[PDB]
Amino acid sequence: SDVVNVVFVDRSGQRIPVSGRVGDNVLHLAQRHGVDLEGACEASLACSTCHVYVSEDHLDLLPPPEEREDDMLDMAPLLQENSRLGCQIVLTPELEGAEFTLPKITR
Ligand code: FES
Repeated sequence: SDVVNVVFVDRSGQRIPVSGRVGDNVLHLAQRHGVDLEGACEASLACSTCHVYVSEDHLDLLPPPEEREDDMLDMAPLLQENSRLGCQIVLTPELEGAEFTLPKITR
């Protein structure tokens, strides 16, 4: 299959299951499904508005962050060990069941 199921957890705590596809950008997918994850810099590693928390079980299956991602995340409110920039995440079968939680506050 090319299907990759994920769940967005919105800022109110509502879980929003989404049937994505391999190769989908997590930011763009969220926006297609009415999830208020905004990407101020249009996926150019120059903001942190796309900040999400990734389920711990899937965090180590993602590409290691670029130094610019670390720089942007360091500026983000409510940073966690499992924080990533959503625009840097592309769906693969390894992210089946991954949960992307929107932080309460954005920069
Ligand atoms: S949209 Fe700006 S870094 Fe992700």
